[PDB]
Amino acid sequence: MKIWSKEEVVNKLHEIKNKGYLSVPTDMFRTDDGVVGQILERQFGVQENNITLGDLGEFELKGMRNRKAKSNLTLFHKKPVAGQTVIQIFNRFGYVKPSSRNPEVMKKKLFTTIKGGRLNNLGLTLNAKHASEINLYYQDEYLSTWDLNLSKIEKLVLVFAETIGRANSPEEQFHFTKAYMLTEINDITSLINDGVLVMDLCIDQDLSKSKGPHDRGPHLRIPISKLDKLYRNIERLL
DNA sequence: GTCCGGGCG
DNA sequence: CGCCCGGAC
Repeated sequence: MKIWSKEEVVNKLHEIKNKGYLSVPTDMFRTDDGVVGQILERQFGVQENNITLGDLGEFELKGMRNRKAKSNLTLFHKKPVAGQTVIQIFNRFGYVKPSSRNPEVMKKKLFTTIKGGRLNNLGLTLNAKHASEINLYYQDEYLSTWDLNLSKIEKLVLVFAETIGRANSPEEQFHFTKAYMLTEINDITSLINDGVLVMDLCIDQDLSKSKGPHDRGPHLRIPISKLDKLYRNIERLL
């Protein structure tokens, strides 16, 4: 592994921006929301991976399309350490509904965002005692517990991309024009309980096939506009 | 299974 | 917010 210095990342970010609109290699394309991150990684010599640690060693690289109304930032994924498994949660709380990409394909899905401080429409809520104990409830019924390690996200290099082309098309292109370094992470307990940091469940299954469901891992997520509640130091790198 | 990379109206 | 995907090993 290469552990990057800040100077080397800043130099690399400038190089990337200066290239302008980058394409999706034919070998990489797979109708994938995450291609923005795949491209940003490849520009940094980071190959596709499922390693837990920050992919630049001292930093973790995150790429996002510069949408006017942005999706939340996915920080990392983590299964519960205790209680109901995610598939058990899917079995119970999942629902049968056509694929949103191909309406001729029926899925069972659980795509839900769970927050502390309130119940969502499925009745699900979080209560954090500490970062090491975040509890999932259905109403007053305990379900599962997460113990989250945030070492991968201690230092983020967040990079925003302007786009041309239709979203998730082969012809989509990305110009990385802005980047921030976020460091000095706060404790997440309050952030869970105040509804700032959220957990997404993202599980689905093609019910015409005899595959099991695809659990993409419970996502810890944060809106970009609340990153200042998670990190006390934000630096404009690009 | 358990992580990685990210979306929409 | 309710709701949503593509991968790796």
